[PDB]
Amino acid sequence: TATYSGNPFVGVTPWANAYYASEVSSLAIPSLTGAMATAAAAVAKVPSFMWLDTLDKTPLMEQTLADIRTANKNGGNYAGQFVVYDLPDRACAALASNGEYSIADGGVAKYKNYIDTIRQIVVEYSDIRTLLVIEPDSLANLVTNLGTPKCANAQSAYLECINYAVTQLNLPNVAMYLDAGHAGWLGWPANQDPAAQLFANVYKNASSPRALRGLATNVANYNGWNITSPPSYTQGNAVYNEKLYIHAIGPLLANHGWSNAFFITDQGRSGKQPTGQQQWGDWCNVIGTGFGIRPSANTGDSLLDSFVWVKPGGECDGTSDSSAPRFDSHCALPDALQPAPQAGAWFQAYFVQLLTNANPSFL
Ligand SMILES: *[C@@H]1O[C@H](CO)[C@@H](O)[C@H](O)[C@H]1NC(C)=O
Ligand SMILES: *[C@@H]1O[C@H](CO)[C@@H](O)[C@H](O)[C@H]1NC(C)=O
Ligand SMILES: *[C@H]1O[C@H](CO)[C@@H](O)[C@H](O)[C@@H]1O
Ligand SMILES: *[C@H]1O[C@H](CO)[C@@H](O)[C@H](O)[C@@H]1O
Ligand SMILES: *[C@H]1O[C@H](CO)[C@@H](O)[C@H](O)[C@@H]1O
Ligand SMILES: *[C@H]1O[C@H](CO)[C@@H](O)[C@H](O)[C@@H]1O
Ligand SMILES: *[C@H]1O[C@H](CO)[C@@H](O)[C@H](O)[C@@H]1O
Ligand SMILES: *[C@H]1O[C@H](CO)[C@@H](O)[C@H](O)[C@@H]1O
Ligand SMILES: *[C@H]1O[C@H](CO)[C@@H](O)[C@H](O)[C@@H]1O
Ligand SMILES: [Co+2]
Repeated sequence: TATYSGNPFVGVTPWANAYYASEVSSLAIPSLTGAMATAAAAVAKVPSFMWLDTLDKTPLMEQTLADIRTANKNGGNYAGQFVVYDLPDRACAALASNGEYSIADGGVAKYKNYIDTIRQIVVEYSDIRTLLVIEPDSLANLVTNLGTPKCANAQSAYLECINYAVTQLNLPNVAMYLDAGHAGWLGWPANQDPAAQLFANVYKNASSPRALRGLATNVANYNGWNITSPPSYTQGNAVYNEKLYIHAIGPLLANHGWSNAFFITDQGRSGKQPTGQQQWGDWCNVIGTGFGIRPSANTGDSLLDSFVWVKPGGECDGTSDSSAPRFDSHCALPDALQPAPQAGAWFQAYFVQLLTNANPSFL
């Protein structure tokens, strides 16, 4: 029912989910006062993506869609936003078990079962335009980290699972964006063609799904969308911002069989530039960051359908507790804010950092 032509971000308004709002209102605001407290309330109204990082999270997707249907009945013209993120052997670059499913233990079949639940929900809510980011930090690893055994070994499963997801969720009311890393990852000249080739193959191998509108970039990262001066940590890379990245890989996708591919770029933590990153590859709770460009389709650039907030600012990227099961050394680096909770959990000091260094400002 909620069909569309062209940019799926035009004609609708991204829904600011209750999940994130609860975090800010119940875990953050009670700790703030005056200006900060009032500004914080505003942050909760900015639409961000809901991550379906576990099967147990799927019922939350239906609830969100239920809320949206109710709102749309009242003049609402809202669209849901979700991230498909539960591949077996997820985040293959990290040694420890990151997700609930593993290839060795029927992971691929379990992934398909996971996708089946999501399809049924989307079919039931075909009246709601659904914008999805497909598996962040998966395909990019296949381009650069095959040197890591866990990734090399996961290649086959990743491609089969992603194909299932893209074909099963190829519905009239859906717009999918395949995660494509970011400028400091696949933006480097040397990685551009191999990346473009892989993405185009995924598209074609899925029979050029109508719903697969393009690629998502900078998900959970901090690059600027259009900064004018190269940060020191970008040394050597001419593609030092997301705009440069999408303009470099876009034509290449076409050369490899994928025309009319558009993009969406995360700017949820890109507001302060340069960042406090001492190394471009440092991705955990980076210090010196702020909320960035607000979600909007008025990008002024043909290739970008919209600025978006995929990674919800305030939700931790990983714990700094060295004895924690999924501890990652990247979260204990000097350019990473500490002490930090487990991935996904609320990290108050980080939320305050983002709010404080926000541009546009909330204060
Ligand atoms: C194409 O789809 C099949 C699913 O049958 C998958 O196993 C394969 O890895 C995919 N190939 C590419 C290049 O995506
Ligand atoms: C970057 O994009 C933002 C949002 O569209 C805009 O406000 C800003 O002027 C742009 N910066 C440059 C240098 O074009
Ligand atoms: C999908 O189809 C509907 C009509 O069923 C249109 O109104 C919409 O613009 C899109 O083409
Ligand atoms: C989605 O909702 C917003 C808020 O009402 C509108 O401004 C927009 O035009 C669209 O209907
Ligand atoms: C609203 O929802 C958030 C996210 O689960 C919780 O952290 C909060 O306690 C409240 O239940
Ligand atoms: C959480 O709830 C508070 C209190 O209503 C709001 O101010 C905030 O915007 C968010 O919805
Ligand atoms: C955050 O969560 C609390 C419960 O812990 C609610 O009372 C509040 O309204 C918000 O949802
Ligand atoms: C909000 O932040 C304060 C500290 O600023 C905490 O004491 C509180 O428990 C909540 O995390
Ligand atoms: C921010 O401003 C609001 C009113 O706009 C106050 O209610 C709040 O206490 C804080 O000062
Ligand atoms: Co139901």
